[PDB]
Amino acid sequence: VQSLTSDRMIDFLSNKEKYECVISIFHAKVAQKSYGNEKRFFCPPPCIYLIGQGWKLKKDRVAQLYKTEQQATELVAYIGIGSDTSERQQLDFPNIYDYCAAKTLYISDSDKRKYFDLNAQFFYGCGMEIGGFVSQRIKVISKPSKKKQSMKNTDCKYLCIASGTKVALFNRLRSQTVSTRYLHVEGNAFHASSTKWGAFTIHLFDDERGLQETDNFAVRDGFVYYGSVVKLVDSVTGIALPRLRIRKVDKQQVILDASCSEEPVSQLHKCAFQMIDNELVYLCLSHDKIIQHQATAINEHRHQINDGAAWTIISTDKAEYRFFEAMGQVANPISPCPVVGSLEVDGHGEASRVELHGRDFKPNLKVWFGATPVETTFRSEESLHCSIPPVSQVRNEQTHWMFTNRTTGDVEVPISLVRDDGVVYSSGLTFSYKS
DNA sequence: TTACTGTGGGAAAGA
DNA sequence: AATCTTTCCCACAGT
Repeated sequence: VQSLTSDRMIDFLSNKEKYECVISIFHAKVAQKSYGNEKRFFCPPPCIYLIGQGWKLKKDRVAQLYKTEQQATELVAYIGIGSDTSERQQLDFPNIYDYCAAKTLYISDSDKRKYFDLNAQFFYGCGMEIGGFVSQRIKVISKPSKKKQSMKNTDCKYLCIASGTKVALFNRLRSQTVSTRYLHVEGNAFHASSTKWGAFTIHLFDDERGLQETDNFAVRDGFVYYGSVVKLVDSVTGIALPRLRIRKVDKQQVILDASCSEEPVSQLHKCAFQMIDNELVYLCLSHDKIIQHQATAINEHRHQINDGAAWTIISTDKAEYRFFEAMGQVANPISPCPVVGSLEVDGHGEASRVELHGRDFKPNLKVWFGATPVETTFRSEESLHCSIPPVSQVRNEQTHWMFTNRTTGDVEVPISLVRDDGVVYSSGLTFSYKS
């Protein structure tokens, strides 16, 4: 009972946007630890967006299967470090069905944890439990690195900033928490919110040397160094900033020392963004308004910038989970959402198989090819394998359209993992029969 | 006004 | 050694 039905799968694939429940968590890849009683909060604040109409259908299927205090069809969310429930802080609250940010999380030196992740649990007012979802991995740091050179081993994965990764940028007035503001596009224009922040892909531009100049030979490691032309695009909506140059700051002074360029930018470093031309102007903040700014020289290797033009930069990550209760509205939470990493196809002939590598797989999942459910063998929460269904049976007239590449004319079916009580999880992957 | 509190900078210690 | 990380200490400007 409740096992997903081919027709019901088709209703869903053809209405993915409308039906699909999407939950996304954003946070920084690193977090400074708190010593003693102090509390050094995670900035930007981890937040969650419940995207898609799918959530409203769910609200109803709730409100109605409810009337069987008043309005207990509301969301109650909780977030915490790892699995412990001591510091389970309660979460506040276009096609954004709901949002929320944890603004006062912190991690104590008493926690021997060296890496960690955040766990957000959701429920309806009536106490109905939707599920728990984890953030991506977070490394703990003692303080922003004062490295002046670049190291080899140092897991740059967490301390350096790679050329196409995303970052948050925030301003803060004279060490005052309630003054923090995060760069954020609102109304296709840049601003500085106090509760929201955007992730910006940071594009690195190689240096136009060449020719006559034959001094160095390279520095091309992909990372972002000081004195670098960088373009910041808002990962959410194409909007971008004028290819600015990143300079390291130190107490209202933008150091230009002819050596700074050997220093890779790092997690939580303070910095400023000067114009390519007028290397005397900097991206500045003013009453939650992004304006350019004039800076006095105060030296040839220095500058005098106001607090409004100094930003703390930090690398950012995202975790997305997608689900749909295709058949009824299950009694169990969705909680362990399987995540598919890659789909491997080994062994050919008639015994051709597909290996699915991911996380949180469970024995109650069958892999589907479009609307064709195959035989699924569970290896481990990180491994599943099945057989490819015969092209011929992977689609009919009712579905010819959707599973055929209008161009190449080939069969391409979306891969989903369906849980025995009818919950569908888009893999995000596509199996083309080109085989 | 007094008590308490994130934050950024510095000292001292550890590596 | 010389430099960076970790831990402590603390004053600034705010609730």
